[PDB]
Amino acid sequence: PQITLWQRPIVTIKVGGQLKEALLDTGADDTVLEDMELPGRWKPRMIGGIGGFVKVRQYDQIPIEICGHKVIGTVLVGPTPTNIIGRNLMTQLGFTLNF
Amino acid sequence: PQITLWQRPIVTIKVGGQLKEALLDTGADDTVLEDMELPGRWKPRMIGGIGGFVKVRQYDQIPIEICGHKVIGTVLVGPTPTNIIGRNLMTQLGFTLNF
Ligand SMILES: CC(C)CN(C[C@@H](O)[C@H](Cc1ccccc1)NC(=O)O[C@H]1CO[C@H]2OCC[C@H]21)S(=O)(=O)c1ccc(N)cc1
Repeated sequence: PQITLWQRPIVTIKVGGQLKEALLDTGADDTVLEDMELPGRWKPRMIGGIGGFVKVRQYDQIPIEICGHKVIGTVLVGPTPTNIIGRNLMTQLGFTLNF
Repeated sequence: PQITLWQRPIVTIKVGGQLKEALLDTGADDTVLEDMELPGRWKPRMIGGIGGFVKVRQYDQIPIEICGHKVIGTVLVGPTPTNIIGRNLMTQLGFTLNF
């Protein structure tokens, strides 16, 4: 499908048995979700956003359902203005930018 | 053209007489560039993201060349860690996300 950008490109995700909304974010290398419970162990990760650097929780190999597709990969959990699906998972979906 | 997301989608822009590299950012509502001077009036603004908020100056109706194409719109200028082309300008090039 094709998604224009007059409004935020928000999609429904299913992660950790929870239905949420998230921003398709080509400016994000990594996927960052607001605080939630995920299984398994996490490791520390520091990410640099527009406001500076933040400690987040890195969970690896996490199943997420996005746009009718299952992806599996690294999900960072931490204080973010909004859930963001970064390039690590958008590539799993085969997203490209087109003009 | 079609731009991959395996790497950050960076493109060359021309703005304020100056050539720069910028991140195509579907996750960014507005275009924000690293501190520079732009002609005309501006209004102070705060934008929030991963690390918190940054204070920027908002210039309206600023001409920018992106991917060889001339567009106009709002440009926020401030202490962002990188130049970001937001949705407000990407729409004007008919940019879409496709999968
Ligand atoms: C958090 C989003 C809702 C908004 N951010 C846009 C987003 O694309 C930023 C854009 C961005 C890009 C680089 C540096 C700072 C901000 N990326 C980002 O925070 O990514 C972090 C998560 O993965 C990592 O990969 C890149 C940085 C890390 S934002 O930069 O804060 C932002 C907010 C408002 C406007 N107008 C413009 C930009």
